[PDB]
Amino acid sequence: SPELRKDPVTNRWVIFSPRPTDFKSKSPSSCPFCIGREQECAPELFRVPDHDPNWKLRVIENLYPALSRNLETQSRTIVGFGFHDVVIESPVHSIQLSDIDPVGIGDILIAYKKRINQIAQHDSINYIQVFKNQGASAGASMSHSHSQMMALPVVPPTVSSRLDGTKDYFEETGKCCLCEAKSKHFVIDESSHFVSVAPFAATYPFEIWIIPKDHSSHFHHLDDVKAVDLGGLLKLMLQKIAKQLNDPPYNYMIHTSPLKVTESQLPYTHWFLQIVPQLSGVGGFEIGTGCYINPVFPEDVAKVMREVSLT
Amino acid sequence: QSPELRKDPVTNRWVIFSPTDFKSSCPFCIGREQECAPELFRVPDHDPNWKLRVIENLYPALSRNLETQSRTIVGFGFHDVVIESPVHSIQLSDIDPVGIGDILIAYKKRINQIAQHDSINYIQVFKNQGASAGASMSHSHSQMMALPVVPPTVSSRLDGTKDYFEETGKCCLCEAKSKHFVIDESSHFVSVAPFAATYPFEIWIIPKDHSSHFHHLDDVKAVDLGGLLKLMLQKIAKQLNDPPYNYMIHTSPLKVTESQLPYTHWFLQIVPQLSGVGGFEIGTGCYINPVFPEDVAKVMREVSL
Ligand SMILES: *P(=O)(O)OC[C@H]1O[C@@H](n2cnc3c(N)ncnc32)[C@H](O)[C@@H]1O
Ligand SMILES: *P(=O)(O)OC[C@H]1O[C@@H](n2cnc3c(N)ncnc32)[C@H](O)[C@@H]1O
Ligand SMILES: [Zn+2]
Ligand SMILES: [Zn+2]
Ligand SMILES: [Zn+2]
Ligand SMILES: [Zn+2]
Repeated sequence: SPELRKDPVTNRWVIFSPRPTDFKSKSPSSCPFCIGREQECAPELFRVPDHDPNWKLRVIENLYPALSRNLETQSRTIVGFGFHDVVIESPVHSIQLSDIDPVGIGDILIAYKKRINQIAQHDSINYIQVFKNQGASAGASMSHSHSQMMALPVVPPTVSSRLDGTKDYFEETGKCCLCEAKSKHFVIDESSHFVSVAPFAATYPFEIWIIPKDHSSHFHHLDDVKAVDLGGLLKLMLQKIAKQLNDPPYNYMIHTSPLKVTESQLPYTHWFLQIVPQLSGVGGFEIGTGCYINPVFPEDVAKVMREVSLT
Repeated sequence: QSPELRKDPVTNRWVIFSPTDFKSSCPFCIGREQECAPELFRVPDHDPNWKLRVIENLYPALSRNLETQSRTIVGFGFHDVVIESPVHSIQLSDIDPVGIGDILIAYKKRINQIAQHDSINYIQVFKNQGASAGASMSHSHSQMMALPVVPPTVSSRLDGTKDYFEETGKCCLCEAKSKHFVIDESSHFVSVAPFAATYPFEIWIIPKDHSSHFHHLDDVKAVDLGGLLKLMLQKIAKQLNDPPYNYMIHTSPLKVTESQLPYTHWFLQIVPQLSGVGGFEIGTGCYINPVFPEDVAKVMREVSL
């Protein structure tokens, strides 16, 4: 039977309206991002290893940026100042992120952190969205493995909503709701520093959140040990998704603190990584209301995903 | 042109603008009624020769059987289907303004039935046309979903329009002619490309009178709206090569307070389906719109039918 559920992190109701194990995907050899072709890319910010011609990753400016870094002094309407960068995740054209080894994924995570720390030097930036698209229908335009970073001059709606809901919950219980993840959501897998779950009031079917076990407000406070540990758990979730759902397109999104987060917000602000496989679309109900309809309960997603074997 | 962020009290969120070239028998058929979930009413009333029918959805997202039961709440609600034509190949926009009016008056009838239930707080009337816009059936139809809660866009709209009214003493949709980019105008309605439109070629149809509730619509305004809706849908079809689309009626919460009425003003939103989203939108709840509403209005004002 259908149910509405709410969670402080989304701060909204979702409708659950249902077999879970019957859910499946319904979806060049070179390119400018390939090693050797660097002059065909927008300006480089840095690579790993540093200035090594034999690079493992590169962070570059987006050639078609959504926001303009040249509008900084200019700052109903505000100017479209921001940063839009691309993280090229492999020198090799055909390797997908989930095929990269945990240490290599750790290096990407650490590169997000290095770049965030660079952007955080600009007072005009209020939030940085790190995200990945895999698959045309999940918004990828390039087949080569990569992810993107968009730095914004405003705190966007999800972040505002999250701050509001987590604050209300903290005032109500004295607790950070993500510190309570193992009792509040449905655990899937656990690594040394992170736990993956099917979110109690998940927006999307087979949505998974990977959540630091320690209270951590900022993604970019990640260290190298946590990075490789997170890399391994991210890899695992992506490979279980790819097996269970027949390699669907997907997106992942890092949800982190605003750059000007206040001391008072710290106790209930806890970063996490959201993975959303693309399984279904929306129509007029969701557009009209901002309420989603999820056909699979998280109880059931967790059961399924815990039983996934990769051998 | 140069990117820009824009906000509107109605959405109460920033959108990033970052830029004429933009482009895209069954069980509901007259003679197949026993094959549907229970009929609620039809038009003409009890006429075997129906022009529209309002039925229960066969696969409802919320359960009408959970009313007595009501971080979790029971999935009580009403999920209904409005069948807009007895004829299988007719699209909504092909219907004459009066017939579209009838459909709008039927939405009104059904809202007033639903509003008799204290457990309902908001009713979303919406249409999907085309598989990729969420349609599962090609016969012309729209839907209504009655909810036990006020959903996020409605809460956001109430907040944003409240803020604006507190700062200006004005209802922002009452000023639509000076705030938004006018496309067409009827006797009681105006259609605009919204200043801070979420989606490329989004169009709002706004009542010119300050009207808080859709369902206070009368017969004259229904036919007037019908003709303007038809005009926008036909212009969209022609300019954008008949894309799939959605429309959504934005209206007041059923338990709206007196103090909310001065800045609460219903409207109808039309979204041609032209593009999709990626991790930026999912992560932030901020959209990126490739066409300024200035350019949309200019293109749309020139469409010849
Ligand atoms: P994914 O498909 O999520 O995003 C790809 C982004 O890469 C940008 N882009 C395309 N081509 C180039 C070059 N040559 N250099 C730098 N950036 C590039 C697109 O604008 C996408 O946003
Ligand atoms: P559109 O494609 O937006 O939505 C169609 C809705 O109609 C419901 N439905 C399908 N078939 C039937 C019957 N035989 N009776 C009543 N309702 C029906 C689908 O569940 C869609 O919600
Ligand atoms: Zn390549
Ligand atoms: Zn915490
Ligand atoms: Zn039919
Ligand atoms: Zn008004």
